[PDB]
Amino acid sequence: AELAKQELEHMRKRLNVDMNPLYEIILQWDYTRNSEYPDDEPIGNYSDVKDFFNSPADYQKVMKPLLLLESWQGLCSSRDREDYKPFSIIVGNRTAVSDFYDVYASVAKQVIQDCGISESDLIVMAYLPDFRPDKRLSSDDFKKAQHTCLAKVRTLKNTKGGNVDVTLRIHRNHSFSKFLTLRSEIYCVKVMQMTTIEREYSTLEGLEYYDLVGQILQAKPSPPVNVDAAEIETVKKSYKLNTSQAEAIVNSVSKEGFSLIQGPPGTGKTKTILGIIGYFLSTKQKILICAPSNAAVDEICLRLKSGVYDKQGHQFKPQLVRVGRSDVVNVAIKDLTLEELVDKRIGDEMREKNSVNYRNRDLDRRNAQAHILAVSDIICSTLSGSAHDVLATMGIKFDTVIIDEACQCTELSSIIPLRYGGKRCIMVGDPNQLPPTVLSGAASNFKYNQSLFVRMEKNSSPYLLDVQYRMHPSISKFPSSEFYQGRLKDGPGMDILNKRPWHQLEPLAPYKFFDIISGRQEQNAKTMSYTNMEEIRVAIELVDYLFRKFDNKIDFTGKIGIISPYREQMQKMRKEFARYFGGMINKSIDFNTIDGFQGQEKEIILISCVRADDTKSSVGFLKDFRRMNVALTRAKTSIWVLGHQRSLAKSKLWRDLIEDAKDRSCLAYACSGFLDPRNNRAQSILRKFN
RNA sequence: AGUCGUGCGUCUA
Repeated sequence: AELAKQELEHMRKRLNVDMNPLYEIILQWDYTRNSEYPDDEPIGNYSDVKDFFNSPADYQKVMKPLLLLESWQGLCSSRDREDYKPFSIIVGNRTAVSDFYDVYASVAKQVIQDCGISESDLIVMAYLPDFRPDKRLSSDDFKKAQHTCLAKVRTLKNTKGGNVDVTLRIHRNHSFSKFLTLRSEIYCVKVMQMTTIEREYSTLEGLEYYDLVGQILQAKPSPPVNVDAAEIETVKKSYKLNTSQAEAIVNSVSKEGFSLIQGPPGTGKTKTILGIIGYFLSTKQKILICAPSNAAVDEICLRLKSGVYDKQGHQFKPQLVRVGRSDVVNVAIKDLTLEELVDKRIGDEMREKNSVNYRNRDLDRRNAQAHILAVSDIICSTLSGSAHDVLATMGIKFDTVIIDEACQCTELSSIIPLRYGGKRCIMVGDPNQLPPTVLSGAASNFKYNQSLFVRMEKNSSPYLLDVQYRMHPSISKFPSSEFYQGRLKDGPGMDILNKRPWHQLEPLAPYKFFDIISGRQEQNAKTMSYTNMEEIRVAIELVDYLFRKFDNKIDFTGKIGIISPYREQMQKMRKEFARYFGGMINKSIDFNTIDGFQGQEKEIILISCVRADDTKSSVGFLKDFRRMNVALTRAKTSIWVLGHQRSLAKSKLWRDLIEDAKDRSCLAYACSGFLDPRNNRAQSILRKFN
């Protein structure tokens, strides 16, 4: 019918968005340029993310500059932080494609294999006649190179002699093409991969044809639909969920469109997702789960492998498909990956026969993967991975799209999976958690860091999960009072936690705040990261005391986690712990940054604050409330907060936290050798500070 | 203001 034809055309347009404008915009940039913005255009062009968008054209106009700025910042970060291995190529004939030049170059297979150049990688090319052959070429030369040109890899054709033909796409108007003479050596170095940027741009362009385009532009969730309480109670009993969680799931499923579920950490977010999936399956309807990071996808796959109960209580295990590489995905998820499933399902005359056999094998693999995708019910992947070419070729509509950590991903990433005719979308995320990853502070200033879920929450209040179990009630007290503004209720196990010990002792309590009377932090110019020795010494002393108290009674294998805002501080702590304790720190203690440590929960969490000097009133990342909430919510039983008293007291949120700790008598002055009575200096300092 | 998630492909003479 006409409607079917229109839907097919819209799907084809969404899945076949041309990338030429993106290439034209990107290639005009100068690699050697060192500025906060790709060009020198007036700042007025950039605009903050509007809450309401009049039409798709305005939304695209607002978003495109932000995407370009983010891409430029990522390019600069790759140029500076990372130094890819340079290589050299020989220029060939040039083809004048529409507003582009495609250059064919011959390169060695070993060189590209070592560098790691794929068909969707961006490179920067330069001509260095004075470059000595023996000189160690590096990204510094490219940055300081007089002439540079951005190029995009198009095709990689292998040919006898180990010769790879590479088609590089460059901007036609770029002057560097005058140096692209036949049989000319050009030094090229990789910059970054454009696959994610290309997918985001395609989604931005195709948002017009999206079914939920109106809802996204308005950002208004569909009105709640009343449901019978008896059905909610029956679902809760069948799935063994909580009353609030069951009500939220029922309300989200009943209404068609975007659904907002605010799950604070420890509120069974994975359990809530499992319940939603089971309820939807009980009521083929493919469901696409997308998560910002591969770790979340792996966790969801592991949880699903155990099976999901239905309303009747009969556990079942729908075929789950993981769209991801084996190396990036967890080892346990290797079996669930598409490649392994296809392999399991499958189980010059000679030259021609070998070629025919290879083609037949490729066709069989394509057929097997297509069949698996068609029969699969649950497809778990990442936001960027949801737009994989295989899925686009399949063109199978996904009625239900679940988004995890909606507050940890950008709007474009969240909308990417919706391209496959997504009529029902369920986004779950906690705004108090870490904001979506952003490389540019300027982009954040334009509200680019703000995600779609944030606007949806502003328009309408999501269904906050009040009940939490893993988090200790004392730990969740202050976040509930301030971060969540209440609406949090402790679970039945308020004080019946299995890890009872190391709590009765006065020195060790569920929540503590051991400030440092004196502490000096040194900043490294190369990394611009502060490092303090007092925090490291205090943490080492506390860990040693804890181990001595329970060296043999209880094993701390994967139960102690030290987190600091700064990467350099965490690395220094890991090095010191390895030097002092030895190899036992590999498993007993886990060292990682607060942002990196997100998603991991441990019995004991040591939150070490590096900001100690009071000379500068600036607070830094500690000022943000979301980071503090993430740091505090990752603990279960014991929290050890380390940081200078005055520096933290400068901030309003930290001042309130210190006041609450004083009210709860959780403040205890600490310094070097706090638990070392032999060192009389520490005791004297503590007495004087009193 | 000092840190970070995301992507790629495995047989070719």
